[PDB]
Amino acid sequence: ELQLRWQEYRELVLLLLQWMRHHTAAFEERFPSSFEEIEILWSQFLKFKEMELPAKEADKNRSKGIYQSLEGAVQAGQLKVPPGYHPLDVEKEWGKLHVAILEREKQLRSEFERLECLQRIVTKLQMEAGLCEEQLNQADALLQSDVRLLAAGKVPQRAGEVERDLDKADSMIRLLFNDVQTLKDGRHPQGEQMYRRVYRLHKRLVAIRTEYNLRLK
Repeated sequence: ELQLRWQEYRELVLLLLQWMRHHTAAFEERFPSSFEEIEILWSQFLKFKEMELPAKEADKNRSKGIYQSLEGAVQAGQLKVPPGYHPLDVEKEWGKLHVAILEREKQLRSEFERLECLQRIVTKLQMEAGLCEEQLNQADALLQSDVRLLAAGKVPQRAGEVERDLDKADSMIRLLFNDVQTLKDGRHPQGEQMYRRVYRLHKRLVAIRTEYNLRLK
């Protein structure tokens, strides 16, 4: 009877408190590097929030109801509640879990918009790199027409333009290195890859500038 409600309540509150503690910690811990990852995190999150959380809400409120039946005995002294076993301590710990659910929903959305932001930059960077590469091709080809003029004892006619092209490619390469640092910071998983393709653009630039300095300067 009394001993039975009491056992139901303690059993019920013991597990409840463990499941709350477990899940509040679980959250306090997990940053996706991909959309693939975030999809899984969000699915596990919605599963918990929609499938699991409502069962435990039912258990919580059930335990409350069981407690008011026992309340005559608690106040009378016959039953004593272990610290943190009162409906009011279940509630505190439930409030916390609830806050941790809201934070995590916030973080997941913010991570998703971060990934979307890092992808705009990847497109930008890749777009700018093909342009930069074209700009290197234009400078390198102006150079050879000048170098082939010289081999037939004729003067360079585009020296001013080649120098311009390299100044432009140099500006582009510095934009690219910055895009890369913005990815690195954003913890894009390939920040270091993208750095090397830009680094390769820089070496092309240093090789073409060098040759222009010896040959036309």
